[PDB]
Amino acid sequence: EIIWESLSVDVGSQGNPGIVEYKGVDTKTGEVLFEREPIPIGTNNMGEFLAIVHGLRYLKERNSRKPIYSNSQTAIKWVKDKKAKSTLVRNEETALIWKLVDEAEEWLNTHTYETPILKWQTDKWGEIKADY
DNA sequence: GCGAACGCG
DNA sequence: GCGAACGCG
Ligand SMILES: CCOCCOCCOCCO
Repeated sequence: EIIWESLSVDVGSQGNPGIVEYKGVDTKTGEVLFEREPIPIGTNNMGEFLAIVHGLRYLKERNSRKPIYSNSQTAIKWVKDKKAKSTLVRNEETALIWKLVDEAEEWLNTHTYETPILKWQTDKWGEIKADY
């Protein structure tokens, strides 16, 4: 069950696809540790993907040993694969999110990390803390 | 809508 | 064995 000294992340979208953001919070406190400026077009899974990787980079900067919780099978897998498999068309209106996703892929393939990435078990625990 | 997890040849 | 037909915001 829950490791409380941990960071939780979640994505939110106005439309899917649409404007997406994300945040990370302290799983115990609910303290908002970071939040990303709105991105004009993205998907839920892209947003999540950026969120996990932001967290990874947040924690590593700080030499944290805390784990990250995510409720996304997909984003978790993409992170473990160091490869994002989004179906989102690449055009003028999606270049920003795709630049962001590629760079985070790049980061994952050019760096190591200690952080355990753990499934937030929603049926048992409720809404992950980082939900909007 | 996003992406992962039965029937054919 | 291969390809078509859940959890979360
Ligand atoms: C300026 C406060 O430091 C925040 C550290 O987080 C850095 C995250 O880097 C961007 C990851 O995509």
